[PDB]
Amino acid sequence: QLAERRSMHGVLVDIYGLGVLITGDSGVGKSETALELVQRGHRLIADDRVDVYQQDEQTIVGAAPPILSHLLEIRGLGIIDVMNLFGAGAVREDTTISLIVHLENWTPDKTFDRLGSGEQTQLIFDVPVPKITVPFKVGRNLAIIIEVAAMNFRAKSMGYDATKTFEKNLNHLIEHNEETD
Amino acid sequence: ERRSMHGVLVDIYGLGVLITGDSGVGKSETALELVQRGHRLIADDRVDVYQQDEQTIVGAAPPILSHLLEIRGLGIIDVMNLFGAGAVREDTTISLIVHLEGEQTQLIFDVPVPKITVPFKVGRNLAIIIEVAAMNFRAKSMGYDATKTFEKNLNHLIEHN
Amino acid sequence: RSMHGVLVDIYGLGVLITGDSGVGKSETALELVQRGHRLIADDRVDVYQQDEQTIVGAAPPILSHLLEIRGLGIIDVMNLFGAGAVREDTTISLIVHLENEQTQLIFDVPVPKITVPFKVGRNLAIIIEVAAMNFRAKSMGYDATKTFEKNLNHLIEHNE
Amino acid sequence: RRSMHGVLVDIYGLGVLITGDSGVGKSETALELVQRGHRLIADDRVDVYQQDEQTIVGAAPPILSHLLEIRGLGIIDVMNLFGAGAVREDTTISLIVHLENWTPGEQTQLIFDVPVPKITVPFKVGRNLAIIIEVAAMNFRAKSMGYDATKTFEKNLNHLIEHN
Amino acid sequence: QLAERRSMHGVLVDIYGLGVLITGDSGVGKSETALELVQRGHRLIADDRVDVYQQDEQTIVGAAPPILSHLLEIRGLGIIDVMNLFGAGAVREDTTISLIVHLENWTPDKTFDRLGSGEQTQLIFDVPVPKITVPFKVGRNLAIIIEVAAMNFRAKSMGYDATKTFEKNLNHLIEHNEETD
Amino acid sequence: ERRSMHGVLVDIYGLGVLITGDSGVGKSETALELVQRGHRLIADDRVDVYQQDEQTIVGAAPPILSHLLEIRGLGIIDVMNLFGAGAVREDTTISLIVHLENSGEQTQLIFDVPVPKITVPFKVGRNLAIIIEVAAMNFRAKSMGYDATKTFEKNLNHLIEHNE
Repeated sequence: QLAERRSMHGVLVDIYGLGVLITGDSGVGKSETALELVQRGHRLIADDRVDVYQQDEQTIVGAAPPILSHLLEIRGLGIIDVMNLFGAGAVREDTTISLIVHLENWTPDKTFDRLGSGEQTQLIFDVPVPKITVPFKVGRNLAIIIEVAAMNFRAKSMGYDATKTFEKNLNHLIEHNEETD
Repeated sequence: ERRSMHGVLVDIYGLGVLITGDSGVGKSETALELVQRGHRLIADDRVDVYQQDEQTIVGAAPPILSHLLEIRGLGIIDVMNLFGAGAVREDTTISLIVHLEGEQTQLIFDVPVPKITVPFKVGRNLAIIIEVAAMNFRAKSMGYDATKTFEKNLNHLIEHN
Repeated sequence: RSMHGVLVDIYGLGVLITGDSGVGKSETALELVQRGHRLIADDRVDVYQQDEQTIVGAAPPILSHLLEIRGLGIIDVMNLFGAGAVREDTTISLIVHLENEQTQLIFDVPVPKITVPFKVGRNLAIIIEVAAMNFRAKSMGYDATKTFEKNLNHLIEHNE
Repeated sequence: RRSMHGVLVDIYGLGVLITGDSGVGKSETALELVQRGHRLIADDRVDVYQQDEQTIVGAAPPILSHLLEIRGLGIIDVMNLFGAGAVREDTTISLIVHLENWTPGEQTQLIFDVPVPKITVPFKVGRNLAIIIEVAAMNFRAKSMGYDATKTFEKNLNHLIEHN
Repeated sequence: QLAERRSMHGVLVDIYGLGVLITGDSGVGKSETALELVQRGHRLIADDRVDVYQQDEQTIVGAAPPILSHLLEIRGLGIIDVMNLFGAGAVREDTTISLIVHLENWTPDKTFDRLGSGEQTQLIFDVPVPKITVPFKVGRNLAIIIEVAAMNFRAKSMGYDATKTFEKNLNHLIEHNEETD
Repeated sequence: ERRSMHGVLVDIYGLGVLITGDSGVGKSETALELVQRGHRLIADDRVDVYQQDEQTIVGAAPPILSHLLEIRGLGIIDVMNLFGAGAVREDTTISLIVHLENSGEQTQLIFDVPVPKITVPFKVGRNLAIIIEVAAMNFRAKSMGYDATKTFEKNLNHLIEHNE
């Protein structure tokens, strides 16, 4: 059942069951982050280069190109076999891709999403995949930002919206605020 | 496109596994053991299963009794609520059936889904068993197992000397 | 009164982290919840005296256990991490003022305080955890500073 | 300002008094909780007293401090084995949890006047009490914050029947 | 280093750096316990059979018999390769053996060590190896008993001895209990 | 006969690793990360070492300094006191040197034991705990016949030949 496979530059991981594709300029360290994510119990699908294909009108599947399966490159140290170092519960052949966390250089040209309200999207072979964009700032904990992006995406999809919750009690809060006397 | 099975549907390391078979106050309590260890509950007690590919079952959460389990002594708990979003999931494909108290199959909608029957006795750390069941199924499908390791060993013994 | 900064329960000890701008207090709090600790409140923490010795901090009746992460938006901690991650209140015991001995009166009460310089690629989560652990150690006997110094002092007194 | 029997721990910040039979093995559950990030206050001999009309407090006796005995290993010093995250001098008790060898509506117990919510749990042979007690504690804080789950399931089941 | 090798029936793990040899009977669950232990960050050296050898007069090294290297048997489902399931951080080719934790069926005929006073010992090639005997009671958490045994054993080695601390306050404490009227 | 070296001696997954070459960062801060992640401290700052046989070096803790760390901001902390017995070790053979600098496969003699060494190109951002962890894990894997060049070869042959 083998359809077309385009190719994408990033890191595909599976965080709490969600396929999350990390993209970015180098000098951020997508893959250092990959590794820290596998220390924390998540699954590596592909490093650096990721095969994707369409499967439904609303579903993409990502995988590593067979040749690179299980392989991870640490600019510096060398190349490792993640399965050998971390075992089978650390790697997966594929996942659907629910979310792109695009890693962006913190320049104060333009701005970022401060409510979680934005709904940016990135088209991959017909499917618009939900995307988000976090500032990079040398020694942010990125693993954790990605972990939270993932958790918060599943929450919203399930009807727990934090953004909405806060728009909803903005007035009550302002009312309690001003009462600073 | 619908159906219903008795069991627990967990996502262990990204792999969907269906635990069938009551007793030991198992299942519920075990679904729990699994969540505090970082895995995901899809559905306790009753699971709605349908069919994707010609070899893919998907299991889903009911839109009602959704991510709840019941523990005798404290009642009904809400997993999402107590554990947060990393503990609950909605979907997975079903890759392995782990049936409580060799290697087998069990078809549901003419999909021969891999199955394994664990001979159970009373003390048992079941969480770790299911965990290891899952890892090994993922290891097997990638070319690895005890018997290849054991032959590597026999070979090193016979020869390097 | 009511105060700015992040209130966490780190291994049971209420610590007020009162760091600067940039270097996000909030990601720090996030990592602390991830590590098993509790958010009481981020910004606008409601503190109010109780004993001439002890000091409480609690969460506003509204929009408690919310947090803003740049890029991610508004996140709900109880939601994302479940119930072992939030707590309605705690007696504050130590304030960690991030940077980039000492004290701080709140309702006049003297509250112990510490300052970490922070530096290019420093994990605050861990330093803050350690400050808290060490506080409870100092507070229970066990000095380490004072012990090192005596052991050093007698080390110097030795010679031949 | 009296004294009591049971294990006092701070589980994710909630003071929980563990009371239980003998063979249910309290101290060892104490130890498991310690290993999972929680604090021992006192194992047996907990010094409890009142604070306010509502609030009970439990503290470590000046001397047993963070010692406990494990059958076969003898006397172990919690702070010494696990370090400073594993012990605490005092906590408000919020919930008593009573383990049970015995096996056949909500509960309560009295300290210094105060009614103290009590939960009882049957130890079925081979169950994990660390996990159960953790969950009880988290669930007690969910309830206490408005999220019932029991009341919501019932209310959701109701409108379901009506949906005919 | 090619010295004499005896064979012992048990489970050699490295807990927190210390080699511990777990002995006992069938039904105590030596190897399921092994597995929990490796879930928890420890390292398996040998399941079921352990090669031991003397190395100096206070030191014993244990290893897996090469043919059984990395292998572990779970009566539940067969035999697994622990390196493949758990990665390199989970296995180790050898360790010195500091401590024997012998698992005993709880039968009411023997009293058990209630202080950490006892200083039992088991001889292995002339080396008297320290040893502790814990009761098994199906459903108990052996993983943690063993971990605490390890930790307590290093604590005592280093001068922290909960038993002496207790003795030296036996009286202060007793004074304080009657001080409850 | 004992010598003595500058660095941090840690036990990571049972492998003795010596981190040399203070990236101003604070190897003592990195030793810190490692103990909160489950590994063991033998000695910070200065480490006493000795030979044990050709091909084997041991690494021990001085009887004074002894499981202490200085963290700039809070001062001197006792690792055994704050973290407990699982966080510290009296000695350990040294199998690997990791040199933090602010193909390779290098060596470094200590008493005429060539001791495997690895240098890390370091820029500021680096999670170093994870790098050291990974180094440790990989040295072990390598010692056992696994590489990544072998993995890459396996993959190459799978792709060339279309399955197995």
